[PDB]
Amino acid sequence: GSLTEDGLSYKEKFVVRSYEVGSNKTATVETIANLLQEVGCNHAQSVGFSATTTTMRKLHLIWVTARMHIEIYKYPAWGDVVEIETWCQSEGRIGTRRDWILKDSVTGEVTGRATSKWVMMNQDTRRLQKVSDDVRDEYLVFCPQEPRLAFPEENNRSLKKIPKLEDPAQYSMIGLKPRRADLDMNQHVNNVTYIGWVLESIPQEIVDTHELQVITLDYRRECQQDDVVDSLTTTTSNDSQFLHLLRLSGDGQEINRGTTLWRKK
Amino acid sequence: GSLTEDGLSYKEKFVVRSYEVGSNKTATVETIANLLQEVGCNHAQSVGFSATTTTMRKLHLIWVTARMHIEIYKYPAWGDVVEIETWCQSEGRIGTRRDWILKDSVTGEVTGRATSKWVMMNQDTRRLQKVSDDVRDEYLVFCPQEPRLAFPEENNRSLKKIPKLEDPAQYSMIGLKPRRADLDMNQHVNNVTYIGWVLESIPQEIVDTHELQVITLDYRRECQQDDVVDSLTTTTSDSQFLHLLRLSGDGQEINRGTTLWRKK
Ligand SMILES: CC(=O)NCCc1ccc(S(N)(=O)=O)cc1
Ligand SMILES: CC(=O)NCCc1ccc(S(N)(=O)=O)cc1
Repeated sequence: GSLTEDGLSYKEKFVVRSYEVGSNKTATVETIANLLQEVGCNHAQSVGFSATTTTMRKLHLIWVTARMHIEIYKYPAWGDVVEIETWCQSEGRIGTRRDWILKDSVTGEVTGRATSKWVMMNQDTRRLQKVSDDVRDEYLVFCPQEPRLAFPEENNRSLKKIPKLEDPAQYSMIGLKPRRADLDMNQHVNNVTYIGWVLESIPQEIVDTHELQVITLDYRRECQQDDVVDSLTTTTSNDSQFLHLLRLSGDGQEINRGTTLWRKK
Repeated sequence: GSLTEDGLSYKEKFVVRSYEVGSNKTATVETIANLLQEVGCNHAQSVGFSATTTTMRKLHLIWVTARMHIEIYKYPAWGDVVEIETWCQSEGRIGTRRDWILKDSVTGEVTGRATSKWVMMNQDTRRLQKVSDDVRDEYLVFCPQEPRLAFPEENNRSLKKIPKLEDPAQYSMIGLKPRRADLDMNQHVNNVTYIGWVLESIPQEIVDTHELQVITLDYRRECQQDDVVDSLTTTTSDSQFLHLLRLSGDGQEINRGTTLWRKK
């Protein structure tokens, strides 16, 4: 992988592995989400990090995911090479955004795109806060100054408000729990695990006859290593749409909400 | 990746990814096991299975894993490049073996080794059988003819008999179930999932103070997509453990194994 000429974005190529693909012999959406995290991490390393700015480490502040939106037009097949470009942007005092574009390395065509919103949190108290003047200054040195959006359209799916699923859910998968492979190097549940858990409550018949086109996830609370989760889904709709809710198995505390759009094969 | 000069083994390099490492910022044993499957698959593709031989497809025969043994001396760190070499061998009518050697790409030093035993099964009836002359002849064309072993030592850990854990287990993790990410492209539970489930019943304190050096797994029955599993572990001792995976309801054995851990 490498930073581009202007030093304001990063590109990396990945060969899709045998264990990374589903029944259609193309990369799962969780494989795509893991590749997005990996190219994001390689970009942060290339621009000097170990993207928590200098003032953030002094103030015990970290970035946490508020929303993730992914749209895939074609999933890369096993053995294919996919090129992913990523960049960051400051969104004033609200937070930051990381965007990605996925292309078929052979044709150069866009096969997918993604965007994520991140908010600042105190690592100790877990209290959210606005981005201060000093943090914005440090973050702006490796971002494009003019807006550069993976989803530019002035009425796009990535900015839609998601409602809370009301009981009873049409479908459910109960008693989901993370194992060590679902944790990251800091022993937190990896964000991609929540995508997998959301998808567990979609009927196998939809998965067999449809391809996932869009997924939007709204992160509300972090699942602990010893937590147990229920995944709920209700159909809202040649396209099928669903509303999703992840909540703790016991008290029902919301952890995530989202929506998915599927197109008939 | 590429076949070697003689066309009898295959090598591939992998850069360890951020999501592939554990709390020590080195690759987990499940990441290593997935890389072993991937280099094995690239080798099979390079030798013409673009490794079920021509006569196996006509007879509805497939290879299934009987045992997996992995020994790691050093886990590669996040961002490091690891080179893995793999090859296969016919073991008469018993079955076949796939072996692997892992090296640090910068130093050329051996950092790990693995070996796996495979037996022939009818895909429809699920009945096991001996390999047969025609299948051995077809398999021998891409294998070394003289023995080449990742574990040559005459009484090494990869060939030890594993006993059945007796109740009560010292530790347990119950109600484990596979999700779609644990399945392979044919909707079967990926073999690496069983390594993860075995490790779930090891106390977090051992994981925090020790590094896993050796794991041996004996595969007895396949876990279905809708099955639920219990993972049991008892200390037999470095720390050593005996493991058992069984179905949560009736207690049908699915796997048994052992692990050896070295103090950090
Ligand atoms: C007060 C408050 O909301 N704090 C943020 C806690 C917090 C919520 C969600 C996540 S995530 N992206 O892992 O789902 C992390 C931390
Ligand atoms: C009669 C008999 O044992 N048939 C083999 C069944 C069989 C057992 C185990 C596995 S594995 N490698 O997925 O754990 C697959 C198939």
